[PDB]
Amino acid sequence: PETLLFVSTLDGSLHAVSKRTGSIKWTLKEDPVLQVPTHVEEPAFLPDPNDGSLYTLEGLTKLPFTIPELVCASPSRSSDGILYMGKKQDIWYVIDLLTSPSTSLLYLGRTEYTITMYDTKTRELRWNATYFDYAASLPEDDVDYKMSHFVSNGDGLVVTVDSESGDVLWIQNYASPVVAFYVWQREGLRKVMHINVAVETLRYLTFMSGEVGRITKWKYPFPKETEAKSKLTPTLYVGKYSTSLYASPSMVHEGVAVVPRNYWLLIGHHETP
Amino acid sequence: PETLLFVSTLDGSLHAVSKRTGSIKWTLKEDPVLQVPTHVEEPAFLPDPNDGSLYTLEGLTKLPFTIPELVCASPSRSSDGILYMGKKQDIWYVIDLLTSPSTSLLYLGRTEYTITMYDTKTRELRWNATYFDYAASLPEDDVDYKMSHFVSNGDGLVVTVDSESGDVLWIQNYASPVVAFYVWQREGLRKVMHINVAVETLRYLTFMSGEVGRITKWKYPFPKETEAKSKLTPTLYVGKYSTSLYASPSMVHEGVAVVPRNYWLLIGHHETP
Repeated sequence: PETLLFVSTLDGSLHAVSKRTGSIKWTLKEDPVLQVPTHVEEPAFLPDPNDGSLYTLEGLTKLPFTIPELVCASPSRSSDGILYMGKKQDIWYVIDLLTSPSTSLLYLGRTEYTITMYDTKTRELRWNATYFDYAASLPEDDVDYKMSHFVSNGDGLVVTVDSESGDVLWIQNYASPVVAFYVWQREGLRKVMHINVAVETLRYLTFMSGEVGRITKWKYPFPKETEAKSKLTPTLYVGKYSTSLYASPSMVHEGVAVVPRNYWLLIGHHETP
Repeated sequence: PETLLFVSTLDGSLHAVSKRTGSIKWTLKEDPVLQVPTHVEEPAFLPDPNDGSLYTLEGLTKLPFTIPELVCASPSRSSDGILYMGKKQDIWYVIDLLTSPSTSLLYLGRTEYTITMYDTKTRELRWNATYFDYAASLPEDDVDYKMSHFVSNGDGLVVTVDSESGDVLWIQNYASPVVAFYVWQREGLRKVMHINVAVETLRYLTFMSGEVGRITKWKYPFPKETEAKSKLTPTLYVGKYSTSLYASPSMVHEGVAVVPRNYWLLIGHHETP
């Protein structure tokens, strides 16, 4: 279990992946990360599955509070008539690493954050969302770890990469876009920081990495965390998932549009607020 | 509504009391403040309705975290196998001050904190409790306010008292022991700090206050917040409510025992940890 690596996706598919191989050992399919039906009626707030932040489209920008932070603080009342009301259930899961059942198993706990906004001025609720998240510790810059992660936004492509050199460990494709990584630490989950990159850009990198790997025939090269950050332009990616609009940070390469109900128009990359 | 005063009790009876009179204008009966059935099985943690703190009886002492703080932080896992799992629903209530119904009404919001502990070593849950609380702002030392409050622990007796002089404004009796006071501020609730005193002691004060009021025939005198604090000894009161044990701070006068399943023995006042 210390060898395995947990991977969380937008459709609620937690995959237990062997870090070295990059393939899936077993998977847990449960409730999906972001479910926002109020955006169907009026889209105003834009959640972020990576941690739980919220953005507002009045133009696109980031808010000071996450959905979890807004749920715990709630109930409250705004200057505007709208009042906030949250709910935060805690579910746990236990399944044998092989699968009074078998002992020394793995106990995983997650959350159901659920925020709701009702405008006092109006006669109807003005927003609503349901955000899940796995309970795990904070990321630290551990020297024991020798990997890093690049994940496409809007597509389930993962590129695992040696921490120091950047040489590709494994590129893999999961059904739904990945949102978070967790490795087993202190008999529990510890979140692993990753780097969101544009799917177009990420695919573009993966091909050239194979091209340089073929021509040189020495090592398939992939950039380090800092190199991409300096080289690639930042962008705020907007996406959709089953009639639910979300936002996230992202990196684009040259030749990609980035902005400074028509769902699709707002979808894509925007300039970092 | 700015004239009225909200009063919360252990049986979930929020009373809207006129501050000057001290009598009840209307009441809202809902779910009670503290419901702890796990203490029935094993009593370990002792909640406090005044704000939500927890005490442990291994001897009697206070914990660093409240039930709300423990609910929001949860889920988690302790060094001992036991894992924590919380739930925090947010309910609101609107009733006309007279009672698309009548406008300019009062919207009151409360919470259902619900914490649970299950020992991994054991095969059964080790604790469980459900604590309510009304959503309201913090108390400030406002000069506009000219009152203070003494409440008995384990009995529903309230002694309202002029802030400066200490002269009794009104002594009143409510069915269930009061837990919190809220006054309408900024079109919302603002918590009002009160002073918990032993019922025996409080009754003792109320009689002598009437005695000095009769003999002198000038003013029924009651002590100020500081005088009682200096004069009266502190004690940690333990009580019960429908097979649920709780604890709270309290003040005792001379001639009252204070300690340095037999439910009843632990009930009463103990030395401040």
